[PDB]
Formats: sequence, C-alpha cells, structure tokens
Amino acid sequence: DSGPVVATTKLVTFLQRVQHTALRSYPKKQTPDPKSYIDLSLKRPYSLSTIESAFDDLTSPVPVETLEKFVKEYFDGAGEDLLHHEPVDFVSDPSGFLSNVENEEVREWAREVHGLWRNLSCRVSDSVRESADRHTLLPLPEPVIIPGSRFREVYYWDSYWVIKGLMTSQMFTTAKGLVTNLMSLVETYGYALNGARAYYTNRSQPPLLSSMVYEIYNVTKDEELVRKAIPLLLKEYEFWNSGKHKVVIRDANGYDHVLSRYYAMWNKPRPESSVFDEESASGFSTMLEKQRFHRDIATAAESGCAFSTRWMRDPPNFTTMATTSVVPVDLNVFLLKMELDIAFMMKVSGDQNGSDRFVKASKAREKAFQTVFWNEKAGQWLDYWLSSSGEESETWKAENQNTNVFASNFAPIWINSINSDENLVKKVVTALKNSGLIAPAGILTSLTNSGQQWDSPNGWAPQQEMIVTGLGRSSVKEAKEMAEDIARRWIKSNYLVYKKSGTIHEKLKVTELGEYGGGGEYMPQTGFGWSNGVILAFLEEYGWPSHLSIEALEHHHHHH
Ligand SMILES: OC[C@H]1O[C@H](O[C@H]2O[C@H](CO)[C@@H](O)[C@H](O)[C@H]2O)[C@H](O)[C@@H](O)[C@@H]1O
Repeated sequence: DSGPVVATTKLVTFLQRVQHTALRSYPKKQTPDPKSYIDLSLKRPYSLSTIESAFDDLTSPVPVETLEKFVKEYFDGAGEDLLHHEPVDFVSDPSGFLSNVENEEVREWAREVHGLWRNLSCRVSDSVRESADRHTLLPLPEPVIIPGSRFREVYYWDSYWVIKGLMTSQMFTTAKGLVTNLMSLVETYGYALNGARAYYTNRSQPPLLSSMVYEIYNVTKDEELVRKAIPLLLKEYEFWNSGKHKVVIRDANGYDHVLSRYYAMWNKPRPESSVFDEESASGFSTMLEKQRFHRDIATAAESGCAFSTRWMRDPPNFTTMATTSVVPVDLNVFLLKMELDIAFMMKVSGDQNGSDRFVKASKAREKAFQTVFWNEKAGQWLDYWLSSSGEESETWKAENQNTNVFASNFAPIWINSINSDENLVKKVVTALKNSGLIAPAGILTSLTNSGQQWDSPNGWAPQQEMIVTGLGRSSVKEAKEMAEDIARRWIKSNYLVYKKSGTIHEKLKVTELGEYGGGGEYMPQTGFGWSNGVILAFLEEYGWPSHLSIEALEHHHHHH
C-alpha cells in the first residue's frame, strides 16, 4: 500500500503472537475469543522483553494447560485494568423517570434496563495512567459507559445512543463524561478512535460526536461544553474532509460534490481478530492484494458495521470486501449532521462568520444527497461505489449506485431538512413500507442472509432509532404512525428477549419476535450500550399505556 498506515504498539504486536498460539492450542469446539488476548496487560514487574522472551521459550502446539499457566503468570486478565465505577448521577428510581409509561410491568422492566448503566459503568485503572505502555486499554480522563461483554472499552458511535438513554435516565454527568472522553481522543490523535484501545488508533467510527454534544447541550445549555467542543469538532471535520477520507463526485450539471468514505489507516489483519483475518486473506496471490483486502476489512470496522453484504463487491463473498470504494449514505448523513451541529454551535457561541461557513457546507451536502445518493425509482438513498481509487474526482454514473436495500439507505430521514419535506417523506414511507425491511420486531439491516451480523435476519438499535426519530419528526400522519409502530415492535421484542435471558442483546433477529441475533466472527453479546439506550429513548418518546400489553399473547394490528 502507498496509502497511510498508523503503526501499532510492540505490545499489541506481541499479544497477537499469544493470540495465534492460543487459537492453535484450543480444540475447535473450545476456541476462545481472540480479542481477549489483545486485551491482556503485562503483570508487574516484568517487562515486555522478559515476557516475550519467556513466551519464546514456551513455544520453542502448546498444551492448553501449559498455555493457561503462562497467561496466568505474566498477564493481568482482560478487563482487569477496567474498574467498575458507580456513576455519580445514577439513582435507582429517578423522580419522573418514564412517567408516561403507565403499564407498571413495562415501567419496572425499564427500571431494570436503567439499572444496567451501573453494570456498563467503568473507570480505567490508575495502573493504566501511570504506565500506559503495559496495557492496550488507553488512559481516559473520565469514567466510561462500555457496550458490554467483550467490548471492554468505550466505543465511538455507540456512545450517541448510550447518551440518548442516559438522558432518559437523568444521567447528564455520565453523558458529558463520554463526550469528554471522546474529545480527549480527538485532542490526542486528531480523530475519535473506533474505541479506546491501542489497536484502534488507526481508525475512527461514524462521526456522532457533534450530535452527542448537541443533544446534551439542548438539555443542559452547557456553554462551556460547546466552547470546548467546537475546535475539536473542527479538527474531526477536517479529518473526514481531507486526505483519503475525502472524495469528489462530479454531476452532470458541473458541480463537484465533496463527500466522505471510510478509510482505515491500516493494511494488516486487525490485531483483535488477527487469526481470522490472516485466514480470510490466505487465498490472495500477492502481498499487495492482501494489503488492499486488509484495509477494506479494517475500513468495514471503521464503518461501525463489520460486516455486511453492503461492503462486498460480490455479496455474499466475504473475500470481496471493498469498503474503501463505497461512498456511504449514513456516513454522509452524519457529516451533514456535523455541519448542522457546528453551525448551530458557532451561532450559539457568537461566531457568525463561522456559522455561515457550515450553513454553506450543509446546503452543499444537501445538494449532494439530492444528486449523488437519491434514487427516485427506489424512494431511498443509495451508497455510491467509486469507479477509481478516489485520488481524483470522478463523474457520477447511475450504474454506480448500490441498488441493494439496507436500513442505512433510509438514514437521511434522520435529517430535519429531509423529514420536513412532506412530499419526500411520503415517497420514503412508501419505499420503506414496500421494501421488505419492516419485520415483526423492527427494521432489518439488509435483505440478504449472509451469515454476517450486519445483515438479515438482524436489526440494530442505531438503525431503528434514526428511522423512528426521523419519521416521527415529519408532519406526515403515515410517517408518525410508522415510527411509533416500529418503536413498539422494537421495545416489545427486546422485552420478550429479556424475559427469557435476563439480558439485553447487541442485536435482534427481527424476523421473529423475542429472538436475539447472531452471525459473524463472535458470539451474540449482551449489555448492551446502544440497545439499552434506544429502549429507554423510545419509551420516553412514546410511553406505554396501562392497558396495552407488552406480552406475546396479544398481537393487535390496531393501536390504542
Ligand atoms: O470483533 C472485532 C470488532 O469489534 C467491533 O465491532 C463491534 O463494535 C460495535 C460498534 O462500535 C459494537 O458495539 C458492535 O455491536 C460490533 O459490531 C469493533 O468496532 C471493530 O473495530 C472490531 O474489529
């Protein structure tokens, strides 16, 4: 690759060696999660040089008993450097919490979901700050909310929907803390990392930071937060609008549309999945093909949706991942959101000429959505696949739109200039109604059952929320009806799942009421940050009447 690469740490490189040994030692019916080995930290007082030398003696297939003894002796385990934290603003039953939820069974369930913020609340241990080089966990200034289970660290875009839920939970200090943490990542690296781990320094994630700041500010009117956030949001904005992230698509009327793609600064196996990734690339002839494929994999991770037919050139063929060729609808929704957020914030802070720069920017991206992304026949917005490398501008071609149907195709409904357009909303409602994405438990993320997790039969919390929120803001009766119907489907199914398992799941199998989803490279995970956040946010928006059942026995097609 001629393209840019952010180096990793010697620790991460070493821990991949441990990972490879482990995935070879265990029987195929007991293979562990590879991520757990890159989350280890070095047990004092031994240096990395000492532990690597001892690992070399050990490996010079290691039996499972010998390997576990080695790992127990030289490492503190995964997550041991991430400490439980009692959130200062947590209250077991906040006054006025979900007062519009009059179904007492539902409100008590939501209180239990609210209670899970304590489980997800952590603080990076002091050991990390005093000797950061011994941990892959990154130091952070404030306590975090994590997604849960194997996601032993704060993630970027999950934090938005977590924050939406924290605001229902009346936890505005914890919410600001998340923003403070991500702001410190932008300060250090120039972008917000995929997550607060050493092996994520090479990529970002969908740019939700401005939206987090906006949603908090809209409640607390925290002017200091906005003032602190503006220069960091400007850094983030230039990051997405320069270098390999920026592409130019020229339309038939002569307008150059400046848009973004994902682009991880990495061209190797992801350390956290190093064994899986080396295997999946084993079939490529040249090193250059492998490096291109690895960049496309790590870019699909940067998309927040690893993995999906959405990023494959010949779906469902995983080896055809091609994420750096995709100008994605949802990424550019978030960048439109950033331009609107930053214009609002500079108006608030009293920078009128700055606010005009981003009004001009948002109108220009609004033009790009009408020309580059919209597809009138489909009634939705389509990812745009590049013909070339993205170095130089290219001319828009209708055949380069991905006509496959995804929940992300409806992401622009989240933007107020779109959901304010009655005629457009009507077309989108019809397209969503007729797409096949609306399933018993919510909105399918795609229509292809690939075995990947960001595909049918799964639906995902962030994707439900953006469509429900956007549709619910239009003045169109059919849209507000559709949003509430989807929100109650999603709530109900998550409750039915919880009634069985006592846990909230990462993703739902939305083709069936009350089933969680799976697929992909790791087992279904529970917690779960954005899933808790959307459950609570939907309940605050819609409530739940006392006489409306949440149980599976009743299946009304009429609402109350
Ligand atoms: O398996 C390694 C990958 O894990 C992550 O993908 C997850 O991270 C999400 C969103 O930010 C989770 O909350 C979500 O449910 C997963 O899809 C990570 O983001 C990737 O970088 C890792 O390669």
